[PDB]
Amino acid sequence: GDCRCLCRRGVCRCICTR
Repeated sequence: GDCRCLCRRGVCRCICTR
C-alpha cells in the first residue's frame, strides 16, 4: 500500500507495495 519510487541503471520505477 506504500508507494516508492526507485531507480536502477538509470531506469526509474515507481512501484507500490503493501
